[PDB]
Amino acid sequence: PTFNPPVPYFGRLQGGLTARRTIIIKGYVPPTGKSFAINFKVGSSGDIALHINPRMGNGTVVRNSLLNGSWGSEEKKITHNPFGPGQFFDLSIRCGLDRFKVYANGQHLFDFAHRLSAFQRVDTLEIQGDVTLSYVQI
Ligand SMILES: CC(=O)N[C@H]1[C@H](O[C@H]2[C@@H](O)[C@@H](CO)O[C@@H](O[C@H]3[C@H](O)[C@@H](O)[C@H](O)O[C@@H]3CO)[C@@H]2O)O[C@H](CO)[C@@H](O[C@@H]2O[C@H](CO)[C@H](O)[C@H](O)[C@H]2O)[C@@H]1O
Repeated sequence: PTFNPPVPYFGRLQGGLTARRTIIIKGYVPPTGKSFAINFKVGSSGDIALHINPRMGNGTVVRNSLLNGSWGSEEKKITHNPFGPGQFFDLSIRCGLDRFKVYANGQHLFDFAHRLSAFQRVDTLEIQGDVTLSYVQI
């Protein structure tokens, strides 16, 4: 469902991940949270075009890919951390031709260059771990 979906979340993106398709995720990080993940998955393989992994221990926003069975190299640079324990966040994820563009609370968070060139393979949005979702629009 769109409002208050429980975690873990499993959303079927109908007709694949489309260029210009925007995902909105509004949620809350618990005081006790250590980690949660948002994966843009291809179901057949289990490959992940984009794994976004906020980790509260170090306050990192980890981005990586799981392609051909292997983890790529991690991208971590941010200008802000919207995922502090006990915080609400509003994430807007846009799938561009060349990159994902992610904004948190209307402020740019990161861009992630496509590693899976064929982004249309992605038909699975997965959100899992220590996060409470108020709203997910796919
Ligand atoms: C053990 C574990 O946590 N496994 C998770 C897995 O996480 C890995 C992922 O976050 C990558 C991204 O780069 O980092 C891995 O940690 C690395 C450190 O970041 C790095 O500094 C160090 O040098 O090396 C570490 C090891 O590689 C981290 O382990 O993430 C995947 C994707 O979400 C998880 O798979 C999913 O698991 C859920 C249940 O939790 C479901 O079973 C799903 O089917 C599956 O996609 C995995 O559990």
